[PDB]
Amino acid sequence: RTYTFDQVEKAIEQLYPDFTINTIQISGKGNDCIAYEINRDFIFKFPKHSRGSTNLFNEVNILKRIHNKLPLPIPEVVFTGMPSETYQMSFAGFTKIKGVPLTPLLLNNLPKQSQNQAAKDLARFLSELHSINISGFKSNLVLDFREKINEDNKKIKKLLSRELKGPQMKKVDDFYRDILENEIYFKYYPCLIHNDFSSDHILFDTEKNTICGIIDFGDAAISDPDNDFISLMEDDEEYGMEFVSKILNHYKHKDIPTVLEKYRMKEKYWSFEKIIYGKEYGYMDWYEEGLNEIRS
Ligand SMILES: CN[C@@H]1[C@@H](O)[C@@H](O[C@@H]2[C@@H](O)[C@H](O[C@H]3O[C@H]([C@@H](C)O)[C@@H](O)[C@H](O)[C@H]3N)[C@@H](N)C[C@H]2N)OC[C@]1(C)O
Repeated sequence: RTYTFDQVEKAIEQLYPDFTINTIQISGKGNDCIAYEINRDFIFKFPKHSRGSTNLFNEVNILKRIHNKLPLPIPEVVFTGMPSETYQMSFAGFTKIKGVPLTPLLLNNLPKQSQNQAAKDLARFLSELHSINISGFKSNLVLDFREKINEDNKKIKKLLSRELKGPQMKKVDDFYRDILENEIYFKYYPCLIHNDFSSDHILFDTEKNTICGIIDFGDAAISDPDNDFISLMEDDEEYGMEFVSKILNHYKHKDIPTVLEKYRMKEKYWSFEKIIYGKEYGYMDWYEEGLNEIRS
């Protein structure tokens, strides 16, 4: 699915006739949504497909709830679409947040003082977010990790039966068995997490040299809080392990060794996710890649 500018303008003007669009342009494009910037004050997201539509819904449902409870700015919901055909939510419109993504490059050009400060600021955020009371959220927001794995294991065998020989397939089973036999990946206290906590979603003020917002809650869910630290650890694309080590100290984490153990798993696991996401997105280059990494 893709949208023209006209199409988009119709969608909004329709449910919101007493709201005129002056400037519209594309702020960016994701795997689930295209993001349009309207009047320079708003980000409107349009889903590119049914699953994206569902994430959008959650992002909306979630931001409403945690609106005005966190240390840093997050987006505010202002405009909502309608369910329709296969899409649960047509589109949505959030307030724009001034800022630049705090890319790892940027991060290391800041003086050590502003670096140590951002560490402390993120820790505070993650800390608050993970404290929010989960008793009100409906069950479907609880991501059960053990189910996800089992579900994945099955999708894989379908998709790989006609790609792999007995002795190759037995290595995947071995791998999944080892994950599922390990209690550490599952025995956590669930809480609300961002679940895509990367640099691309951390906004930064070039004047003040301080973090000035957080932004994509499309994947947010009730899950293992360690996931919000792991997403920052990959060395090439995200911040260091060394930087994330500081966040953890201000967050006063009790089991850092466990978190690293989870990272190593997720990193290996990502191979399999490329295959799954690759087939349904479908990026065939994701699918070819994962198939080669697996063979190890
Ligand atoms: C719902 N969509 C999400 C989507 O947001 C995205 O998340 C990325 C994630 O892929 C990246 O992380 C992943 O992808 C990168 C790859 C793109 O270079 C790999 O280097 C890395 O090992 C892997 N963990 C991470 N660096 C940023 C997140 N925002 O990819 C995963 C996803 C589940 O499809």
